[PDB]
Amino acid sequence: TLRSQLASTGGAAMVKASDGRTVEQWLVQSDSASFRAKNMAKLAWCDYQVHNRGSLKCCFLGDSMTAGFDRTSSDTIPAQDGDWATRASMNYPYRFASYLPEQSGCSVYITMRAISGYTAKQAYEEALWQSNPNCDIVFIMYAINDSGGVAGATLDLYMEYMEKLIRRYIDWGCAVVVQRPSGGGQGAGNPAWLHWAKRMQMVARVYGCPVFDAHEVMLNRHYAAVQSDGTHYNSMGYAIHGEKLASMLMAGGLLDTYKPVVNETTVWTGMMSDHIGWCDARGNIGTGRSDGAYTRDKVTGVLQAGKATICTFSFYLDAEAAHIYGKLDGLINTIYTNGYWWNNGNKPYYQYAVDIDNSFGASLQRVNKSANNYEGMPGSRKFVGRLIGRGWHTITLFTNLQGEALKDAFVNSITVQPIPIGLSTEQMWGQDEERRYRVVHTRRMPSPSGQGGTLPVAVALTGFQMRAPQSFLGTGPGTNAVPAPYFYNTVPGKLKVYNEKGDYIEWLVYKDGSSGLKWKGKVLTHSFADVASVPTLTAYMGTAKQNVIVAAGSSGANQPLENIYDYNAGLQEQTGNPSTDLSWKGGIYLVFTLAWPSTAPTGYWTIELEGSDWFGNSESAVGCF
Amino acid sequence: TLRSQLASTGGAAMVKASDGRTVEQWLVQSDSASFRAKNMAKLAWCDYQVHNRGSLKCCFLGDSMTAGFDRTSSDTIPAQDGDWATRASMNYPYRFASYLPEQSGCSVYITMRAISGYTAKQAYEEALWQSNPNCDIVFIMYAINDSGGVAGATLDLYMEYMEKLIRRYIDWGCAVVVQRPSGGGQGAGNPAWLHWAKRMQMVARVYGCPVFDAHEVMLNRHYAAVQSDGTHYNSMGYAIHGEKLASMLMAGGLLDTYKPVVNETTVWTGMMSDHIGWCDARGNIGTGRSDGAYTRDKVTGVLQAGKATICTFSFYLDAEAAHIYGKLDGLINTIYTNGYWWNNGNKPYYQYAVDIDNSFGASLQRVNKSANNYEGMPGSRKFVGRLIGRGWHTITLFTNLQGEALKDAFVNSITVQPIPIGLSTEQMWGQDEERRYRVVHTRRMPSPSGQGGTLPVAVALTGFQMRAPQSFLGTGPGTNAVPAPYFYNTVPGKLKVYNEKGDYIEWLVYKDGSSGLKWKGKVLTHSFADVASVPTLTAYMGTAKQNVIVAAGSSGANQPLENIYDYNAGLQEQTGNPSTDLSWKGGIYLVFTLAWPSTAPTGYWTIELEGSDWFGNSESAVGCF
Amino acid sequence: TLRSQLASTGGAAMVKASDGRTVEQWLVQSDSASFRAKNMAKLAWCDYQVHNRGSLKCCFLGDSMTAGFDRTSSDTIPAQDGDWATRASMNYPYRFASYLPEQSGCSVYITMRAISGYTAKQAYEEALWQSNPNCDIVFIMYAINDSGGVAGATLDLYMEYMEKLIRRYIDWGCAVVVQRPSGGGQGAGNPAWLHWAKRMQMVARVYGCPVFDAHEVMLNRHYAAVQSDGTHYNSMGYAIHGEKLASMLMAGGLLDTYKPVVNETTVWTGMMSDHIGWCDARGNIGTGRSDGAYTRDKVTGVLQAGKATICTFSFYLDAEAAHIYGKLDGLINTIYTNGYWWNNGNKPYYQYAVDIDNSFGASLQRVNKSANNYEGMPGSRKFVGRLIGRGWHTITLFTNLQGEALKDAFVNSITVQPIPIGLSTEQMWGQDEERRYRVVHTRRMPSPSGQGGTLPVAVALTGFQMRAPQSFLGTGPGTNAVPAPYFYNTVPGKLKVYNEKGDYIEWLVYKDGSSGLKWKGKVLTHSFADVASVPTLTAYMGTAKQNVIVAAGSSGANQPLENIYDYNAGLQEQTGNPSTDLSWKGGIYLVFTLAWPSTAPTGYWTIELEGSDWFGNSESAVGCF
Repeated sequence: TLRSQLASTGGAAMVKASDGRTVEQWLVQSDSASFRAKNMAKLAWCDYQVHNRGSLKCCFLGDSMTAGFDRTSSDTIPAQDGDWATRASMNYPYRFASYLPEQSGCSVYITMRAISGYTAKQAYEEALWQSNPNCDIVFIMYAINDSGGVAGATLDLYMEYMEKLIRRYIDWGCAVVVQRPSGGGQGAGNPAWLHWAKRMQMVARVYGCPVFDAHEVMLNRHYAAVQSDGTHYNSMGYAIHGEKLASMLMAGGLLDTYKPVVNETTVWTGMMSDHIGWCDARGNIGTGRSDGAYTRDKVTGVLQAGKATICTFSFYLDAEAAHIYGKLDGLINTIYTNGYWWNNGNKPYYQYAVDIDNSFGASLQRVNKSANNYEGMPGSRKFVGRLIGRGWHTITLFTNLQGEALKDAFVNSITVQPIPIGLSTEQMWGQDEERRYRVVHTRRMPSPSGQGGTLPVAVALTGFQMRAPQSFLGTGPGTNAVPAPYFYNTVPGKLKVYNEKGDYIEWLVYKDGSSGLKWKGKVLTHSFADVASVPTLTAYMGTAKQNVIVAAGSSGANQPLENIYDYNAGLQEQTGNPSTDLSWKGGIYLVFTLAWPSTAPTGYWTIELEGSDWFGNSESAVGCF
Repeated sequence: TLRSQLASTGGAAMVKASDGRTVEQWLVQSDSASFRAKNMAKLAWCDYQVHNRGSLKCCFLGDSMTAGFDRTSSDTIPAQDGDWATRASMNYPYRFASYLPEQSGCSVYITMRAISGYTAKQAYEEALWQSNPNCDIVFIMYAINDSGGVAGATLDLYMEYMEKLIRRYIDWGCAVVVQRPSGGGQGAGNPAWLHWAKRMQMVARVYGCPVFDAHEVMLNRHYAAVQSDGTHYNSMGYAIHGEKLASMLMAGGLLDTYKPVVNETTVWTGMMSDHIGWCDARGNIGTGRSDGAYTRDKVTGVLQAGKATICTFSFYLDAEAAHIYGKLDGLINTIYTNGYWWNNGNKPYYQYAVDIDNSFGASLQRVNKSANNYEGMPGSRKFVGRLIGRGWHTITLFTNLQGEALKDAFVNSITVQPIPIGLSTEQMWGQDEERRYRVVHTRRMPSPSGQGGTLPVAVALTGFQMRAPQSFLGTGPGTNAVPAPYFYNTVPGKLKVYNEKGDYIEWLVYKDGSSGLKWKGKVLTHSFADVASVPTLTAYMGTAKQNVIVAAGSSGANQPLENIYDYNAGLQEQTGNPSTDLSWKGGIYLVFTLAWPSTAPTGYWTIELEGSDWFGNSESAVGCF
Repeated sequence: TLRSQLASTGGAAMVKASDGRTVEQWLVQSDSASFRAKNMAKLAWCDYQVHNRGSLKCCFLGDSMTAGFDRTSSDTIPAQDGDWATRASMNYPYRFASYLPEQSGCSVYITMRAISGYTAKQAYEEALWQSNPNCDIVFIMYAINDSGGVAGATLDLYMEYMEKLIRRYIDWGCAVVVQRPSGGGQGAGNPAWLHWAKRMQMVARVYGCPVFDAHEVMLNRHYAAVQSDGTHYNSMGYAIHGEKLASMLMAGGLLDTYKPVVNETTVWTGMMSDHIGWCDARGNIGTGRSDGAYTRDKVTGVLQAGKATICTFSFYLDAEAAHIYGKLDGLINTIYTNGYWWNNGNKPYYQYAVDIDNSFGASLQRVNKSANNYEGMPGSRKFVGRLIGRGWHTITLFTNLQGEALKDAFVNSITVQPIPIGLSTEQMWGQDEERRYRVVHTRRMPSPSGQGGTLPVAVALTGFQMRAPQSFLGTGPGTNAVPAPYFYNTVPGKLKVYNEKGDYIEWLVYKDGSSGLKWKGKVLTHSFADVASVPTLTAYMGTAKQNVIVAAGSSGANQPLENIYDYNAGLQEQTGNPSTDLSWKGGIYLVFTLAWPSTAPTGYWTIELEGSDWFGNSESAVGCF
C-alpha cells in the first residue's frame, strides 16, 4: 500500500516539492531551526537554574583538555571518568561543579564525556556516549586533536562531526555550549585548532550555541603557572578555566541578550541586568527597600547577620582591566580574582596564575589584595578592587560561611568600571605605583550657569564645601580607612582659588593632626603682594545632612509612595567615629573655611580642589584593604 | 482514499521520516524558524516605520503593569480598555503612543490587551483576544502574576504559554517584543518573576524577539517617585516606562544589528548608525551638505526657521552615565531626561523620578538643567547635558513647535560619551560640585616628533596658540556663555612653560577684564632668580582661520568634488560678538604672547596649559545653560 | 497513481497539516531556518579562510556603487565587468580583492555582478546572473536605485526582491553579506535608501546575514575627497569602502560572536579574540613562547628577519576614536589609517579622505603620521598611533616586503584603547595641540593600605622610584625617542611631596643635560621657611631589574612549567643606549634621590609625580614617530 509506504521510513522521500527536491531533503536542510529553538530554550532554562539556585546536569566534552590531562606535574591524580591519562588534581569540569553551586547555589552534576586524545569524530562514534545522558547542558571542546590529524581527522571531518555532536546533544535535550579550545602557549605557534574551532564556533552560532572563549582565559596569565606541558594545563589552569566557565554561566552568558560590561556598570542585588549577572547563592540576601541604603534605589543588599550569605556578580569584562567600586558596608569577604577561590597549594607557582598585565613594563608581579572589612567611612563608596584581563569575571561578596557574622553586611551597589590596565590599581596604594590622573573638583561662586544677560552680585569666598578627591581618602580595613588616628592615610591635595580679578591662591590641603577629620591649608602659591593678605584655610571632612525632597504622605497618604531623599541639608563635620558620625551616604565633603585677615574681598570665585584620582572614577572611593 | 487522507488534517501524521518520527512532528519541532523569520521581518518593518515617520499599530500585553494598574494614588482614572482596576492617569502604552509619534513622527495606534491580575495562560485563553488584532507590533509583559501562582500558574505553564503567545502573535503578523517585567522595589525581595521572565527572555530570543529591559528603567530612579504601591507604578513610572520603550524603538533596538553606546559615539542628522538611532519627527530637517557646517562631514542638521522641527537621537547607554556633546547652533529646545517630556504635575514627587545616581554620597538630588540656547560661541562644541542611568535614552532637539523660530538651528553632530556617573555634571557648574580631571594641553616647540637623528634648532618662545581647556570656557544661554561681559564665567587656568635647561614658569591665566576675550597671566611659580626675568604673559581667546586644503576644481572641475577645508590658516582674536566674530568651528584657542624683558631666550620649550575638564572630553565644550 | 502525484511537484500541496494549511505552505514559511543555517555555516567557513590564508571566491552585488560608478572625475577607467558606465580607476570590489589577500593572505577572486542603475528586482531577474557563480561569499548592496523608483521599484518590491536575492545566493552556497548602502553626502537629504536598506538589514538578519555599515565608512571623511558626484565615490572613496569591508572580514565581523572594541582591548599574535581579529598574512609570524617577550603572556610576535612578514589586527571600533598602543620592537612599517594602504595619487585631494574629526573646532586637518621604527626604549610600550572614526579598522604591522629586514621585529601586544576623538593625538606632539590630562603618579611611604589598627613607623624620604608619566617620555624613530642626546624630547614634570605634618615640596623635574637619562629637580613651591631646607632632587630614568618569582624546576622539573618573572628586583639606571641598557620591559621608572641638607626628616610621605598623559592611558607609551 502506498499508505504503508508513506507511513514508512522512506515516505518523506517519495513526496517531492515544487523545486524538484523531495520533502525529506527539504526537512533535512531546514532542521537547523528546530535545533536552534531547542538549544536556546534549554539555554534559557539553564540560565534560570543558574540564577535561581536550581540544579544543572552538565555533560562535559571533549578531549584531553576537558578530561584534565596532566602527565607531567606531580599534582596529578589517577585517571577517572572513562579517561586513560593521569588527570590533574582538579580539572575544569570538577572545578566548575564545585564553583558554580558555591557562587550561585545552582547544584551541578557532572557527566564526564572526556577522553584524552579524542576527536569530534571519535566522540560522535564513541560507544559509551551513544546513549542520551539526560543532562541539562553540555559543554563541548574539540579542536586540538582534530587539527593534529588524530584518527585521520581533517578540517571538513572535524567540522561535520562537531556539527553532528551539537545536533545530537540538542536532540538529547541538552543545552550545547561551545568552547573556544583552551591550552598551550597563549596562542603560540599560531595553532591550527584555534582557526578550526573558530569556524566551528560560527557553525555553532548557526544553532544558537553560546561560545565560551576559553582561549581568552589564559591570555593574561603566566604560562608557567597554568601549564603542565606545552598544551595541557595543570590543576590551577583547569581550575581557572572551570571558574571562568561558571562565571560565564552566572553572568547570563548563555543568553543571546547578554551584553558585556563595556563602560561603567552599576548594579545592585535583586535587579536584573543584561550586563552583570547577579546570583544569590543561598537565597538569604535581603533585597528589601530601606531608606538606610546608601543608594537612591534603596535596594539594601543585606547580607544578614548569623546567615552564611554569598553575593555573586558575574559578567564579561570587555576591557583589559576594570575597577570594582561598591557601596558596601560591613564584614564582606571579597574574592574576585581567579586563583583565590581555589588553590590547592600543591605547586608554589599556582599563586602566579592570576590575571596580570602582560606588559612587563606596565605592571610588576600582581600581588592580589582583597578587602574583607568595608565598614569604614560607612555609607561611602568603597574601592573593592580591580579585575585584570578580558573575559568573564565573578565578584564574590560573602560573609562568614559558618553563620558567625555578628552584624549585617550591605551590598547596596557594585560598580564595575572598565579601566585601562596600566591605570588600574590592586588597592589604594596597594601596588608599587599608581598611575593616577589629576582630577579637579571645581566650584564657581557665583556660578555663571543659568544666569543669562545679567551679572550676578559678587560674593565673598569665606566658606565652601567640596567633594573630597580620591587622593584625600584613606585606605584601611574598617575604621583604619579613616585617617582620624593616622593622618598619613590621606594624600595632601591642592586648593586653587581663582577670581575674575586675576587673584590666585594655591593652598596645600593636608590633614591637621590625628584628632578628628580636620584639614589645614598651607599657602603654596598666591598672586597677592603679601602672604599676610592670604586667608587662613581650614577644612574638615564631613558629610551632607539629609533633607526630605518629598515626604511620603504629601499628596494622599500612599502618594509619593516613598520618601524622596537628598543629602543637601547642610554639611556636618565627622570625627571618623562610626558610632557618633552620620552615615557617609551624603558624600565625603571637604568643607573649607577661609578666614580672611581683613574684610573678605567680594568677587567671582572659581575654586579648584585638586587631587589624584583613578581614571574615570565617578565618586571618590574609600579603600578597605 | 489515502489521497483524501493525505489531504486531510492528519495527513502529515501518516508520513514518517527516516528517524521514525512522523512528518508532522518534524514540522512541529522545526517551526521556530518560520516564527523567527516572520518576527524579524516584521521587526525590520516596524523599525523602518519608526525611522521614516510611518505608522505602527501596537498591541499592548500583558498584565496589570501593562494595564496601568493604580489603585493607591489620587492620580488615577477609571478603568478603561477592558481592564477592571482603576488606571493611572497615564499608563505606559498611552505614554508610548503619545511619545513615539512626538519624537519620531511614527503614528502609534493602541490595541490594549491588558487586564490587571492576568497571567500568560489567561491571556492565551482570553476570549476577547482570540481574534487577530491585525496590528503591527506587540509588546508582551507577563511575569508578575505568573510567579504569584495566579490561576494556578507555574513556571512550566508560564513559560509554555508565553511561548504560545509569542508564536500566536508572530503568526498573526505582529512583531513580538518581550519586556523584562517592570515594577516593584528596584529588585527588592529578589522577585521570582524576574527569573521567570529571564528564562522567558531566552526562549523569546529563540524567536528573535527583542527584549526590552523594563526592570532596568526604574533601577536609577526614586522608588517613591515612580511607584503607586509596592509593585505597580504611578502615572510617572508608567510614563517613564513607555518613554523608554519608545526610546528603544527609535534607537533601532528592534534590530539584531543594534549595538549599544559603549564608548564616545558621534552621530549627526541623516546618517545611519547602529549605535544611535536618529529620527526626523516631521521630515523638515535639512540634511544637506554645506561648508557652513562646523563638522568635516558638512552634513548640516538645519532645523529651519519657521518650521516646527524635532530632531531625535535614541540609543542604549551601556554606562551608568553619559555626557551629551553637540556641535549645535541656534535656539534648540533640548529634552533628554525622562520626566521632562511628560509630567502632569498631579503629584509633587513626580519631578524626582529622574534618572539619578543611586549613591547618596556621589550625587545630591538631581536638579535637571537643560539648555535651549546654543547660539553662543557659535561653531564651538556645546555641552548639551548628561544622561544618567543604563538603558535607552532619547535626545530630543526640537525648535518652536508652533513654527515661530526666527533663525535656523543647526544640529551638526551629537556626541554621546559614556562617562562615570560621579564624573558627570548636569551642566557646566550646574550641580553642587564637579569632579573634574586636570587636563594638560601640551605643546612642544620644537617638537621632537619626526626629527630623528638630528637636533632641531632651539626656538624662542614668544608666542603660541593652545586649545582652551574646558575650565577656560564659560556656561550660559547664547552669548551669555561668552565671558566677554562677565569675565567670571571662565575658570582661571595655569600655563606651565618648561624648557630643556630646567627653566620653569607657571602663570595663572585669568581673563583680563570684561572687554573682549583677553586673558592675562600672573606669575605663580618660576625657576628664575628674579621675577623680572619672567616674560609678561598675555593671551586672547580666538579661533583658527580657514585655509583651503584642496579647492574644488583643481583636478578637473568636478574633481576634488567638494572643498576640503582645514582651520589652520592662522589665529584671529575674537571679541565674543557673534555678529563680528568668525565662526568658532576652527576651535577655541588661547593664543598666548610672551613679552620677554630682555631678548627672548632660545630653547626647547614644553608648554602645558593646565585646566580642569570632564572625564574623557574630546573637545572643550561651551555650556549653554 | 496518487503515489506518482505525491512524488510529483505538487505532492506537498496535496498533504495538509493540522492547522488546515498544506505541508507545502508550512515548508515555504519555515525555510528561513535552512537559509540561516547555510548562511552562517558558509560565513564561518569564509571567516576561517580569511584568518587562515585561505581562498575566497567573492561575488559582488549590487548597483552602480558596487560597480564603481564614476562618470565625473578624470580618474576613471572604461566600463568593465558587465557594467555600462565608466568606472573609477579602483572600485571597492577590486580594492577589497587587492587588500584582503595583502593583509590576511586570503586570496580573493572577484565575480562582478554589478551594473550601474540596477535594482534588486533587476538583479534577481538579470539573465547573466541566473546561473550559480559557485563563489564562496556574496556582498550585496542595493538601495539607491530602488528608492529612486528605477524600473518601478517600490519599498515592498525592493524588500521582497532583496530577500529573494539573499535566499537565492544562500541556496547557491554563497555567504550573504548585506551592506548598508554607501555614497552621497554623509546622510545629506535624509536619503530614503538608508531607511529602505535598514528594513532590509533586519530582514537579512532574519537569515543571519552580517550587515556591513558602509554608510558609516564615509561619515568621518571629507565628502569632496571621497565623492565623484553627489552619490557615487571616486577611486579613493571606493577604495576606502573596499578596505573597510576587508577590515570587517579580518575582524571576524562575519561571525555572530564578534564583539566590537568598546573599551581598552589588548591582543597579541596567535591568540583568538572576539574583539580584534588577527591575521598572519604570510604565515611567517613566529608566535612562540619566549621569556624575551615584553609581556607576561610571553607570546613573542616575531616578525622574523629576512622574511616578508605582515601582521594584521582588524576590529570594529565602537568609539569616535582610539589610541593604538603596542609592545613593539624593531623596524615595523605601520599602516592603520585608510587612504594610506592605497592612494593612486591621480587626484590631489585623495590624501584628505582620511578619517578626521568632523568637528572643525576640535581638530585641524589630519596630517597622518605613522611610525616605522619602534626600536627605541626597547621593551617599553609604544604609541603606535590613533584611529579616528567609528567602524572597522585594520592595523597593519609589516616588515620589509622584499625580505630585507636585518633584525627581528616583535609584536608582543597591540592595545586598542577607544579614546574621545578630541583627546586623541596622531603621534606624541604630532599634531597642533594635545588635549592631555594631568595624571598623578602617587606613592605612599609608608602606605596605609593593609596595616589596620596599627600606626607604621615613620620613614625618611631619601629615595624612591616612580613610573614615568607619559609627558616624561620622548617621541622619535628608534633611539631618537630616547631624550639622551636631545633632552628637549621630554616634557618637564612636577614632583609633589606631601607628608602628614603639612610639609609640601614641589619640584620641577626636568632632564639634566644631554648625557644619559638623568633628571634634576628645581624647587618650585615648598612649605618650608627656608629654601635651603628643601632636599636636592636628582632622578634617573631606569627600568626595574628582573627577579624570578617561581623558577622552572622547583616542584619537579616540569613543574612550574615555565618561569614566572617579575620586574621588581631593583631599579637600574639606563643610559639610553640599547646596546648596553637592559630591556625596558620592566617599566620606565624615574628613580628619585632626595639629598636632604640636614638629617632626613621622618614622616608619612605622599609622593605625587605629576605629568600629562593621554585620556585613559594604562601605561606610559614611548612615541616612535
